[PDB]
Amino acid sequence: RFLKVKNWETDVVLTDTLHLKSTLETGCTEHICMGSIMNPVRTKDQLFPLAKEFLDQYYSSIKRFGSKAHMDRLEEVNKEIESTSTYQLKDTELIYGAKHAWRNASRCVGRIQWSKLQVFDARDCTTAHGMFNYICNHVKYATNKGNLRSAITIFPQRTDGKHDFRVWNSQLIRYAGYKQPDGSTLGDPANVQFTEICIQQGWKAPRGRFDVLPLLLQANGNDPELFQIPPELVLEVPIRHPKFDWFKDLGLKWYGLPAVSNMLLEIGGLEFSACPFSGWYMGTEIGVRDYCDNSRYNILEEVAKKMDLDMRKTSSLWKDQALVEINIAVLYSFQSDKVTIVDHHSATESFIKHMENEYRCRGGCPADWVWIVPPMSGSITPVFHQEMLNYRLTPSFEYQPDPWNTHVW
Amino acid sequence: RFLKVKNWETDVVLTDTLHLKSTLETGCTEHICMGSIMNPVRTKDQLFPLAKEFLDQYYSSIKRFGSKAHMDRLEEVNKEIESTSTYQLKDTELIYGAKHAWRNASRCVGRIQWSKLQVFDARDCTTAHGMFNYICNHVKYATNKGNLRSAITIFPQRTDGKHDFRVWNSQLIRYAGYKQPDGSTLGDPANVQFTEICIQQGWKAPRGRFDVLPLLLQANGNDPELFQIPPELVLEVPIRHPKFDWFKDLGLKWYGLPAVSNMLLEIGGLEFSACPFSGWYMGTEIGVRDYCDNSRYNILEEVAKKMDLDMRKTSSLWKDQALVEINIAVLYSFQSDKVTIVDHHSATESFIKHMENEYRCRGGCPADWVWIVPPMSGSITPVFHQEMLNYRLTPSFEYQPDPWNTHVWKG
Ligand code: HEM
Ligand code: HEM
Ligand SMILES: C[C@H](O)[C@@H](O)c1cnc2nc(N)nc(N)c2n1
Ligand SMILES: C[C@H](O)[C@@H](O)c1cnc2nc(N)nc(N)c2n1
Ligand SMILES: NC(=[NH2+])NCCC[C@H](N)C(=O)O
Ligand SMILES: NC(=[NH2+])NCCC[C@H](N)C(=O)O
Ligand SMILES: [Zn+2]
Repeated sequence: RFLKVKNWETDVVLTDTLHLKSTLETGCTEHICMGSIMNPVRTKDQLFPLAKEFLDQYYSSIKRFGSKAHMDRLEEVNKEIESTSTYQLKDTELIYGAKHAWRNASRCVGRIQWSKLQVFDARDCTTAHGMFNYICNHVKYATNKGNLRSAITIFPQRTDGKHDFRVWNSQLIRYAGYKQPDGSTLGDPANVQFTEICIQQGWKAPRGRFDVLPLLLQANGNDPELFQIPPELVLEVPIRHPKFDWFKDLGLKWYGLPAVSNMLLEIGGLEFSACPFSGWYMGTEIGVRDYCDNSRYNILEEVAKKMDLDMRKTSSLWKDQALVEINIAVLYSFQSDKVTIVDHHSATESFIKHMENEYRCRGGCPADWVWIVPPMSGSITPVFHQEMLNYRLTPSFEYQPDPWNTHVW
Repeated sequence: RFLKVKNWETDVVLTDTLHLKSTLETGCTEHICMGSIMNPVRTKDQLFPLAKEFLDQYYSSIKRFGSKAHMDRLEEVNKEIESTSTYQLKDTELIYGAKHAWRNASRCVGRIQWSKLQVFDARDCTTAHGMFNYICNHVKYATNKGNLRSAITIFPQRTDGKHDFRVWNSQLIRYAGYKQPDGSTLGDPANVQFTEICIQQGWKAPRGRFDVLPLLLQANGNDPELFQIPPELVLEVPIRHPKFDWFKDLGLKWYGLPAVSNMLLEIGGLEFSACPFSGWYMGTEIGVRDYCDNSRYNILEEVAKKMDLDMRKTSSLWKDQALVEINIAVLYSFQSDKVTIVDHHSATESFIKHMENEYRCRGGCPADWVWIVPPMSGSITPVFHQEMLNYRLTPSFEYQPDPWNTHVWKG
């Protein structure tokens, strides 16, 4: 019922009570654990409950739980649901809902910043051009000349599943992927399929290695449209090393604004299918994963060669030596160009602090160890030795089907 | 019910059917996952089934399921159970049980070697002195002058829970740790408490930074006794770096035989409380955890100083650069002395093949991602990108409370 988590390095012991309020499922059972599995239209009777659940916590957060205002709202929404078969959140409810969806994101190590989220209410949007205007404004505001500020833009909620707003890109900004005749892959293998759909829709693919993909926007269920993000808005960073000057020769560059855009935001039962959000990078995301994953830009060997490391045997740890240098470079290049970025040590230390804060001020913090521990130097970051309890609270960010496997043209 | 796991790096999908034969719990519910949590006497009544399930799996494996020998053995066991409230395994079943406990250890990345396990039957042992002799033979056989061989020694099973055999050591070979009055710690911080017990039991600690702990053995529920492992049997490796001539001056060295000795081996419902086992090290266990955890030897700083890295700001990744060098040194020192050891790239690569093989020939491979992925360079090793299913099958290795917390002293 009441659980405890121990940090095996500091012997600290936090007591979790927040999970008692858990709602969704975890994908696990007493028989089997799926902790390492990537991913283990509502009716009126379904919505009333969710809505009630949300308002209670909302009014409870503003210290007016069971007030008249509280009861009034709950009554108004219930009426609206019976009549319209859905409802609209007050601006204050939206902001609270969004900030809390981020607060509950058990896979985000950067949640200590949760309360500072800038919310852009784009619920009055009606067309894809409108979406393009809203997104550009978001990118600009968040980039802030390098002094990144977290943000989220919320388009209209779902109604009947046939008038959904969606951003087909998985991130507002990403590099294109083209399968070459060589059999190899040019650019970013992760977006090969998305790139094909752009071309298949008209994009004039430049066929380069780091071509900023075009936004593909779907408004009110209509077919998606293309737009090219004002280049002057896409801040980028050329990657160099603070010692190896041959580094710049790999011709590597990465964008400064990470902005996940394919997720679904759920607040009080309502579903916001187009809700791009952004913060700033933790070095390892680019350095370790985007650059070295075998299925991404896989630049380990090349960097290994340039370093003249004995790549004859795995035990020389040449892959490890190289991995470290690529990550020093990334962090280096960003800090030099003066763009916000955080290293895995600093970030994890912050998350540990945030966890303790959460356990005392809220009674817990759902965390997914598998995703919290960085992809490099795991055990030398504090979160590795930190036991975690993973559970699903709402408001939340959910995964959702890539629209192309769903859109009825 | 069939379950599927994908590898996000090779898109290869596998199907798990083996989880259907899972029995024990996982600590998890549909409302909460505890996959990152360290750790979430039997009666005739409950023993009959456990014995039957075991004999069935055993007889199926030798391809004699349903045979007369299978049926007689099953009748033999039951008569014995209700006759004596327990039963004795045959040598072959014991060997099979041990090998499968290893095969089912979801936290072990070295399982590709499960079938080559050397099983030593010490079920005829009656005293602590007897246990010590058995333990010396295991260390000697397993070490094999540097060419390590996996092995396990199995002492008498639990009967009434008052006559238990236990190896109070957590590993047969491990360095002492001593709390200094100024708060610091000399030696290995992980063994401070056990070291204190050994001293209290009469051990004359030389108080150095790498003193091999004495064995503290409990036979048939009696009070534990001390034994010094013959020094000529404890193989050690001086730690030096292939290019940093100053590394050797750090005074570091490590033992070559990793032999966990505090677990419990469950086979056919029977409980073996003393079952030390050993294989060989994966570099990271020593170079990442034993040397760099802040709660172990914590040498990152010193190594860092000598290399003169920018230790002013973590964003220089100085910790990360030192970690790599230390692990390179560990792998290099063992290889030079010709002491079996395996780097994490090779072990995880090997474990991924074993796992695929296991799905194909067994219908699954229970695995704990949290423990399989190495403590450094996680995503550049194949297991990181591999979805896994964690569930517990028997035979199995279980945690058991430290004996000093439960032993009823005799004086
Ligand atoms: C400002 C600093 C931020 C940092 C350092 C941070 C860091 C991260 C990291 C390292 C992960 C895993 C990333 C991956 O491996 O793909 C993550 C996941 C996530 N973050 Fe954040 N984040 C930031 C801002 C945000 C914001 C503004 C939100 C939401 C409004 C958010 C919501 C989430 C969610 C839902 C996930 C999981 C996404 C998935 O499943 O792929 N993060 N974040
Ligand atoms: C062949 C050499 C071996 C290698 C390279 C290997 C590797 C490993 C590693 C790296 C771990 C995690 C270690 C830790 O963090 O403490 C592990 C866990 C484990 N191994 Fe092995 N192993 C070997 C042999 C064995 C043998 C012979 C057995 C069984 C008889 C075995 C049973 C286990 C079990 C039960 C665990 C989990 C222990 C726990 O929960 O603390 N391993 N092994
Ligand atoms: C989901 C799979 O186990 C594996 O692909 C995996 C594990 N942990 C992860 N953690 C983080 N932070 N990101 C990704 N992409 C991860 N991917
Ligand atoms: C049990 C805690 O989550 C943490 O201390 C933790 C995580 N992963 C591990 N993995 C391995 N291989 N060994 C140990 N000791 C580990 N310890
Ligand atoms: N720090 C963040 N907000 N990250 C969002 C996901 C970005 C993704 N992991 C990448 O490397 O591009
Ligand atoms: N590879 C093995 N069999 N390891 C057994 C556990 C050893 C433990 N990780 C140590 O560093 O001492
Ligand atoms: Zn679980």
